[PDB]
Amino acid sequence: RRTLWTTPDTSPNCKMSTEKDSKLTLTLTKCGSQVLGNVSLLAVTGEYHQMTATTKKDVKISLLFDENGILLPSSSLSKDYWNYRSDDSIVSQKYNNAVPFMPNLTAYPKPSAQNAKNYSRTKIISNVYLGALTYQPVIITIAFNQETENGCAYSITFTFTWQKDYSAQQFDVTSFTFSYLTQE
Amino acid sequence: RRTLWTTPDTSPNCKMSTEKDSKLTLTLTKCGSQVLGNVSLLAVTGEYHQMTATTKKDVKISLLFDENGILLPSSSLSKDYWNYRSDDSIVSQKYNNAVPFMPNLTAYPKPSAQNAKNYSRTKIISNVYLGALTYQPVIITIAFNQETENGCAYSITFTFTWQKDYSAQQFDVTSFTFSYLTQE
Amino acid sequence: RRTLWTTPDTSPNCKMSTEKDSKLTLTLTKCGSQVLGNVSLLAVTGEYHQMTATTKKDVKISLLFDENGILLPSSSLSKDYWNYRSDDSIVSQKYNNAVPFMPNLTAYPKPSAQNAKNYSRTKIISNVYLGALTYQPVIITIAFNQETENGCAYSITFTFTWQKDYSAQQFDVTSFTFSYLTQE
Repeated sequence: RRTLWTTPDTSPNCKMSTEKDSKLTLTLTKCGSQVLGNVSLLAVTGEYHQMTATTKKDVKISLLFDENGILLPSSSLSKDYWNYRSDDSIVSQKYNNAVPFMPNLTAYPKPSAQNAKNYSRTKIISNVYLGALTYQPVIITIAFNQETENGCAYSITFTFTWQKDYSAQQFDVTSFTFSYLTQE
Repeated sequence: RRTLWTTPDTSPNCKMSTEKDSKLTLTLTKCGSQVLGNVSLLAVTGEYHQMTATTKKDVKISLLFDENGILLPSSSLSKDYWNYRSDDSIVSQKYNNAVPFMPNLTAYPKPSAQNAKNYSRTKIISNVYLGALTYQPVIITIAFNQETENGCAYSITFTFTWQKDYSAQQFDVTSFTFSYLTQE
Repeated sequence: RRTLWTTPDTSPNCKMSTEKDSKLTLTLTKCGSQVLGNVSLLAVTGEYHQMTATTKKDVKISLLFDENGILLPSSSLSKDYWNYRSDDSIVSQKYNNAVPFMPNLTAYPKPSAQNAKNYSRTKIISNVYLGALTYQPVIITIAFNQETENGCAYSITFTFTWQKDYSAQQFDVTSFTFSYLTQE
């Protein structure tokens, strides 16, 4: 099967600040040697649901995977509705190999003191927009295989960083399309 | 068939200001659970072909679809050369089901007073560039299923919004790649 | 076969300033009527490896192709490891037709004094980020079929243009995803 996703509902599945305070909408569609990805993030409860002037303007969502491409429980995203697509839900409560969706380790090597600088190609940096308002940019940084947390074999992280005061708003961002080279 | 498009010629097919004043170049390629889209817009005649200081710096192009995924005549885009790909033209003068190209209604629900705020994930916001000049950004906003005009079941709209004075130029923008989750 | 690439290693394959001073990481994945592309560029030696205040802040990488979609030797990119994917390397030392990966000549016509202005849709313009640092934007311009150098039938060029002083840094940029309409 060719799509791994969170499902497209709004049921919380993620930790921005506290457990299951947010919905990460993530779809990874296998296109041969690349995955076509689509992501967005919504705070449902907790600090990011009604930001203050002191809420930290830098949020990292970590997906850590094992040797089989299966999500580790220490990830920010819950394993419960992260699986292969079946209709607008997921195939079952199971541990299905997903190595063909994992980021290529040659393109995106793990950090190593071998070389101090990792290659910039391990990241994608762009802007998305808070509240879908054109004057409210948020930087999205997607990083591949840059985590070493908990013995992970692969990782995809999504960081959202900004400078403007978005106090008294709900964190919610426009959708972002991306791709990356896959392992096989 | 896996691509719906306008064809890649420059024959006017769209209304920015007046009927058939512009060429919308749009290609939607089905990649499983996502469409890979590519869009751009050129004013051939009318106000946007030679903008003035008062030309409105906000243009919305609406594609409205019925229950079968077929374009409604009240759309900004003409039905005549919007169809499935056949060579660098289209398969025929016909009404072909296209539900698998439509934006997913769970990911991108229609507006409803049920909840005041629609989800920001229903939009993509980025920049394209007028005249392909790097100092001339134009905001592109792509919105999925946010129209209710004329009983539509689905919609894709492309809005172009800017602040700089582009008077005495022809509206024409760089190409923009995007994706979205599909209905089945 | 459905992917043409440089391979994902870091072995220099490109000229920014001098021959084989850089690694262009480029993957072109055929998705029907579009290619899904992914690019980045790293200076390994030469001026761009340790920029000065006078290093030119505009770098054009040219891929020129013949009638068969095969890379011309006068391109910036070396032919040696540019080929169809086989594992994380390439299929062989050969000249394999690649017309289905070439940019569509109707969408992206060659320049002609027929019409002074080429269509802006022949370019993609966006930002990538030097060193994967969010405060270091670099403009990427991707252009399709705009070269006439050396009798080429098709071309893809990647230009990187910036204004900030990045002296004493190594040129290296985040990855950029794009698509374009193909020839058949």
